[PDB]
Amino acid sequence: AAAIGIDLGTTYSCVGVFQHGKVEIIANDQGNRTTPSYVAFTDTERLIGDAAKNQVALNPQNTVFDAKRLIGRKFGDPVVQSDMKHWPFQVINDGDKPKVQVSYKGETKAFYPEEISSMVLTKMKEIAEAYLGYPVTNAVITVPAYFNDSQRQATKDAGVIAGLNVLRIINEPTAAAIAYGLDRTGKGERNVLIFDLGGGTFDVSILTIDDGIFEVKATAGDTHLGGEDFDNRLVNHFVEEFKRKHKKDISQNKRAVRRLRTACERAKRTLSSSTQASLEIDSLFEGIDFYTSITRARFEELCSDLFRSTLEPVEKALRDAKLDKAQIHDLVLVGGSTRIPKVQKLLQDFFNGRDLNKSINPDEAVAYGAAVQAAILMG
Ligand SMILES: Nc1ncnc2c1ncn2[C@@H]1O[C@H](COP(=O)(O)OP(=O)(O)O)[C@@H](O)[C@H]1O
Ligand SMILES: [Mg+2]
Ligand code: NA
Ligand code: NA
Ligand code: NA
Repeated sequence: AAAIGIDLGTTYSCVGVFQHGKVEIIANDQGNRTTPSYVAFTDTERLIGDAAKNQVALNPQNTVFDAKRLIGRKFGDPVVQSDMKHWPFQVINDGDKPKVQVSYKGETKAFYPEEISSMVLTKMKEIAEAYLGYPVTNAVITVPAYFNDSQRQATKDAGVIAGLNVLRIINEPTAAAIAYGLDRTGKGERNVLIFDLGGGTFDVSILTIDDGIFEVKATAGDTHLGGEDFDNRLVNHFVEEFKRKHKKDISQNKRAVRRLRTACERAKRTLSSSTQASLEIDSLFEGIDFYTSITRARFEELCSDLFRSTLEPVEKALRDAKLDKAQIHDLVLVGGSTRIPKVQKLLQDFFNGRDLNKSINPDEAVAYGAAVQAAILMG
């Protein structure tokens, strides 16, 4: 009866299980290997993952996400107060602690972030239970290296609320290191850089691994830099193309903007594999179709600054670790936004044409490690 590895992500989560000497990442019911960290509440049902993200445009007050920015923090924490302005769902104080308040089945109900995160974790558990054919009771769960003790504690609580014994809370970069087998080089000291660009957050972590033992030498990043911000540049481009091509400002209508956001996301992903993408939105604003397109290089210009800003934290982590570019043994790409060729290319130029570790899908890499370490901990 195997234990599972879970990446409980800001924007996407992923579950894996080690079976027969190899890691298996479990696709969700729509066949996706990651699941958005979205919970939605309606008059009749509670929805998690893809089904929850797919109705966001029609249910903004009761469709919850970004729980991981609240988890284990105080309500009066300035990070939470600032984040609250950007969400359409309500956050309330409940003696010092934030809760998310929504309508659900014709009533007002309020939930701690770890309750929200436990619903996400429950989805990940169920998907693994149908894949294996038995109940799952054990898991490793990942968290970012910067998480304080309370953020860890609340995430581990999220696990126990989902009916899991959490075997260990481990750092995301460590799990990605373990993915790539970097704890199983023996008597020998190796320097690893984890470059983690996801949906909401960019984290750079430098690790030193000695006899398979892990030391964190530096972390740096930007908790508000990720895939969504690139989506948002695409939105603003297409908003303005709409104001030229049909003479109307859609920026005020939340539904339009949020459906456009979704189409931009899909178009972004297509641009990692093709040099151009089409955007086809039936009845975007006041009956009017929006059909258009954009090149990769045009996308790259729109994001120029954001992509180039991923380098300042790499440099910073290297100074804080007191190493140079050259003394990194392994460069590991993690996070779904590292699929973007310009991001990969900038990093390569900066590390003097070094070949990059991407054999493991970067959006799965954390869960990959998590699953290996889960199985190790079961014995
Ligand atoms: N092929 C792709 N090209 C560009 N971005 C991608 C691709 N696939 C996924 N992404 C982006 O990666 C982000 C998801 O990152 P992921 O690492 O899976 O979750 P998290 O960052 O929350 O841990 C989203 O912004 C998503 O749009
Ligand atoms: Mg991640
Ligand atoms: Na993730
Ligand atoms: Na990230
Ligand atoms: Na992220």
